[PDB]
Amino acid sequence: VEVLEVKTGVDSITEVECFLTPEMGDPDEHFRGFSKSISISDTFESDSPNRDMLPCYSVARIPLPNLNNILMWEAVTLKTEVIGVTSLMNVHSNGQATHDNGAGKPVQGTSFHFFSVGGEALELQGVLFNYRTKYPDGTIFPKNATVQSQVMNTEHKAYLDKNKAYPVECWVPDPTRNENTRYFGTLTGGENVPPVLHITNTATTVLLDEFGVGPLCKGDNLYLSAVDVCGMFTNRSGSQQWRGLSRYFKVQLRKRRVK
Amino acid sequence: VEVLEVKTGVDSITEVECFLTPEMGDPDEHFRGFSKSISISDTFESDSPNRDMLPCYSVARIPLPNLNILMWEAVTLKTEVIGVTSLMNVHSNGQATHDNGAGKPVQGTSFHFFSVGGEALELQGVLFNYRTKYPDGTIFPKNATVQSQVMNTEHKAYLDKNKAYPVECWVPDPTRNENTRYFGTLTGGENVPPVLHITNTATTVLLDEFGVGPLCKGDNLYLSAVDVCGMFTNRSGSQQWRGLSRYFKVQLRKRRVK
Amino acid sequence: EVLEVKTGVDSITEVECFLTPEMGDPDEHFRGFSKSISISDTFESDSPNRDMLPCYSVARIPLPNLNILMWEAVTLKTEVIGVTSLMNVHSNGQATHDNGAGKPVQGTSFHFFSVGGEALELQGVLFNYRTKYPDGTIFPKNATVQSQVMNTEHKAYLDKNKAYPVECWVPDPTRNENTRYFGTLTGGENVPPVLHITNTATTVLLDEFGVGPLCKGDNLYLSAVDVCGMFTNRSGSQQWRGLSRYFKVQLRKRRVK
Amino acid sequence: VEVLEVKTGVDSITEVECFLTPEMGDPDEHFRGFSKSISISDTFESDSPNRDMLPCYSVARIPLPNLILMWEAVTLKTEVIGVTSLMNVHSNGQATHDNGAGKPVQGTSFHFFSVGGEALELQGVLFNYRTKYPDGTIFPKNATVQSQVMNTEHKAYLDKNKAYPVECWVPDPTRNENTRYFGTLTGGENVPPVLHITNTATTVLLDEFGVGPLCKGDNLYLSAVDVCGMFTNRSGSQQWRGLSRYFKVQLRKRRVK
Amino acid sequence: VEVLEVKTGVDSITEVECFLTPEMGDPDEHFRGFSKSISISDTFESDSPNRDMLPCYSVARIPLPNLILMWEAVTLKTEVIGVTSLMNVHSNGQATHDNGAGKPVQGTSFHFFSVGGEALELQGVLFNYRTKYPDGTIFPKNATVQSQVMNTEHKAYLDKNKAYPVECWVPDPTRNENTRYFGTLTGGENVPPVLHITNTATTVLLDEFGVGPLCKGDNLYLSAVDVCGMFTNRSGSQQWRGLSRYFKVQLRKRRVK
Repeated sequence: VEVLEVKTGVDSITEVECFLTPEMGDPDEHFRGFSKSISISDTFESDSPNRDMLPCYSVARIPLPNLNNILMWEAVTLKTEVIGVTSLMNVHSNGQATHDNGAGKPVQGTSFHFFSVGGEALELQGVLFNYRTKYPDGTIFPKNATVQSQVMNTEHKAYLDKNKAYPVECWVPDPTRNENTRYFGTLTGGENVPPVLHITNTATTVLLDEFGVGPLCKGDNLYLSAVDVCGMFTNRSGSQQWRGLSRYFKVQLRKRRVK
Repeated sequence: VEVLEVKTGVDSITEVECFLTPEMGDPDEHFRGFSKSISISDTFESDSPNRDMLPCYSVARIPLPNLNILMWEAVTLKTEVIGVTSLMNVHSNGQATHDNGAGKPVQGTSFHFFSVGGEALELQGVLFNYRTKYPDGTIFPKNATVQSQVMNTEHKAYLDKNKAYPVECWVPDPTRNENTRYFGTLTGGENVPPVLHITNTATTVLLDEFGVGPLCKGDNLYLSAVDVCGMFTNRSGSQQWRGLSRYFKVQLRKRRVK
Repeated sequence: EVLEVKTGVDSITEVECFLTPEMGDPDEHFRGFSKSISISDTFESDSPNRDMLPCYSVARIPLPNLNILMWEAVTLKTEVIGVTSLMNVHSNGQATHDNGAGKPVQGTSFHFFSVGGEALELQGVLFNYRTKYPDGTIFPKNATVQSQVMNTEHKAYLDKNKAYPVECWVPDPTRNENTRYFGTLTGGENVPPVLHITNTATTVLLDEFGVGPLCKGDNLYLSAVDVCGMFTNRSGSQQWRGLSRYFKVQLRKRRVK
Repeated sequence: VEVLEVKTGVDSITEVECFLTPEMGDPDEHFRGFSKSISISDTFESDSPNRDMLPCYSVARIPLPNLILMWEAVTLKTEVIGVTSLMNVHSNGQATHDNGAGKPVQGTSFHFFSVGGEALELQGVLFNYRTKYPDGTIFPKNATVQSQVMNTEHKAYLDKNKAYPVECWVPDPTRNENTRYFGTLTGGENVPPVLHITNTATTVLLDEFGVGPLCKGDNLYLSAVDVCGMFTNRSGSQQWRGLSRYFKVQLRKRRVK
Repeated sequence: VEVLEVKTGVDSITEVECFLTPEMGDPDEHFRGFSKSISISDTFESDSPNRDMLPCYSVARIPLPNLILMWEAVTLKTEVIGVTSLMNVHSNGQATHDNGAGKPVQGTSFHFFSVGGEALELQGVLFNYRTKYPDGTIFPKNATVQSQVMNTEHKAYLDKNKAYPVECWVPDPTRNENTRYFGTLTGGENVPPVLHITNTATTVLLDEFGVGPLCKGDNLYLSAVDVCGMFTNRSGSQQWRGLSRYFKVQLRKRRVK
């Protein structure tokens, strides 16, 4: 694809606005946004997490107005934020008291906040904490794992092309690919790390590369992907569940001619 | 409305200055700025917080000079938390940090938030637990379902009343608020330290990317805030939210519109 | 009405000084420290002694007499003096663990400074409106429950040393048009002091119109608080510890009408 | 060398893209990316770490297209690969508390990378000069008590994998004119990993004269360490855990005399 | 001095490169880089630290090429040497918990460096004015309770090694016109070392008038402190641990009258 001029005129711009809901495991009918309580295997080789205990990447494929000269929608800017940050102030709902007579412990600990915008599915590379982990039916996970999968095994390539499927802990954006995607993520690990969640409607991320070209939407589809694992909630027994929140996306696109 | 030129001349600018007081729950006649002590439900299903245990959003609607088309446009903001040093009172019925030590200071989960707009802040509801029974006297997401724990688009509201909209149920709606600028930070965790900066030298510009600030419908400016600074721990170990007031200074100019 | 700056040889001057901390100074050996902190039994009975309450520091500095011209404060260099003294972990401290070094100064801090052409203006806010503030301090009078959040009756000028308790008063953001102030409260029992020193950092005091504080009566007002945290002695008792603050201010002559 | 002009044209640029795997010790066939559990010596004189307990620097020598012209390294994109793997808190980890999840990888980390036109030059510094380093490693020789602060005899080249222990060696600041290096040690038992990923960030490798590393013999040297912290198993024993690092380097042809 | 033009020509610039070793106390022949174990007095009045328990400021006077012209210091590159040595958590440390690795160096740190055309000027500030400083050290004399906040009698030059204890001296902000200094005290028993290394970072030493330190008698003065934290041994006892600092300074010839 040789990239040519941007179209102008009223017809030449469009906006996508939506929310991606978290997929933390959803153990039952009352626990949307939460994982199952975390259990710990007694050996590496017996690590067999249930599906409902594994957060997954979220993805939405958004159809854009049909275009076909070959024109493609080009993603130019992003506004994004985590929705519902203040819900983490509920420290009165079956939580483990911080001390005698104290309030409930807030959600805290290991977090992963991630978003991407691309003109095609996010491309993934698998990396495993423990190559002998047995991933459950209904998830899509690195196959033919070997001990090298604990550091780098280039066989583990995938596309984030399905919801509730790709577990967060197995997969990262592939930096050898993703030419047509812009991705951003932070892992903050550690049992006691505080969530620090900023909101504002005044911040924009520009999606143009160094040559002034943003993601180009193949087949007139925009791909949005997210993970917002905020930490763990600790119930009165001490059991811990991951808690996630939804992410808002607003993307501005323009028409671009290509050869 | 088409946005045309800014009016100039001495008559063409005005300033609003005020303080919004915090609404932390105010459990009795002596506890302004504090919530009731926090209690924990025995199960998720039985979460039923009392009103006086729930911090709410603060809002003030400020009448501007009558323009009876011109609209007042909010251009700049200075803001800070007022009374930050009060949190140095570590001698007032606090739980000692250790034997013979001073009282524990206010610390833990905080939410610091402010907005300036030409109409009421628009809110979206998100619930930690959709089975929480919110108390009479509050305005809370209705017809809550399990989807309310992540996103239920039925939960829309306007921040149009004080002591009413609990902080934990509501956030600014990012799908709306075109005529408001909002900023907030949640810092979660029971041992988080307050970090509170004050200065009269810092200004926030409210203009969007097109150079246009919030336009004040009906000559009213809307200021909203939350400043939950953390929790105070009493000698018994019981904990209450503590909030502080927020100062706002907004400069406005007259803008012609069609 | 602010007009042009005067230029020429004698059109500039500088002020340099240090402000010592006023942490309560419980006896002849404890300058820079408060008394050990005691905790009241109830809210209603909170009654801190004077020597347990850090206060704001202030110095009024006379400038070369211009007797209209006024001295205009343009730049500030400032820093906390004696930061390395906090490495004394061997002087009657509480050991951090068995056989360990003494606990360093840490926990709640307030670092504040201002430069103005008149006294810093203060607004009172009380943690607990029923606190009985001690004789010898200047504190919010006629306190009500509203004083816990905002009572606009509580206005004062920082016009006296060893007098205005830090915990009762803050700069009044509705006033202070002729002062530039800066402060950070870092709360929490275990926060680490982070104290930077350098002679290479300058703060410009000019407002958005290019005008700095104008010194009424040819006096410059400098104010400070540097409560660095608490020192924990062997017994567990805790005292606030403060340090002095250096100020260097450059001023120029400005004509006004 | 006198550095002259950059060549232009489609033929004048090339790219290198690769990953460097971590070398943490790899104690057996199941533990690639981990060290052996850490044991503590009973005295300074008995410090005798086994080879599989010692993380080492990673290095790749990347041959470039044969070319006086030299390849000049201009830009770098880099990131840690597999950051989300640290969310496995269900695999034989010590619980945070009764009934809790497993502890994540945390504690002391070192994240380091360099790009150069020749091997990274190293200076040896020892925590304890009486440490006996194991066979199969390359370590400072003829160590003396001065090796604990600076012994200029301890000079080496990062010229072999799985060989140079992280704890014994640092980039030599007195050399390395033809390399750009970047590192952060974050020490402490409980420090959290903070790992950022993005494909939108570039580091420029040019010095203040506009010249990047020049690749002698048409070789590019990439080096890394990414000790992320320690994993604690159910027994309490701790192992270093490392992750791979991605490098993408753009190079241009430069004439030199 | 009136400062006139900079000389040009290849002969007009010179470079100084060196390292300053830390002086942490060096309690015996195996503990270079460490202090003596830290002990704690029973009272403020009985604080009497051993010489070998007191870290001191490091200084080097560097003769420059003989030169009215003066060498002007223009830029500095600096970094702490040996940061990875703190990854030795296997040498007689105290285990973080049962079966765990040794605690890393952590706790109170002071990182400081200065470049000047004359000795660094010091001001004394004492945590406890009754501290008895040991023979062999140069300390604030005639101390009074005011010495705990500011006593202007305590002036000195950093003109000798292994002499000026860190805890009782700071740079004098009222002087040091011909020096640039930078430092950070990070206090608290659990603070994590955060130590960055790179050969790509330069500090410019020029003041607001474009004038760097001017080297009187063709001598450049470099000063440093890098107390990284404390090492905790098996018994729980703690020693300060320091590291060396690299300096590279570029200078140019400046004419003066």
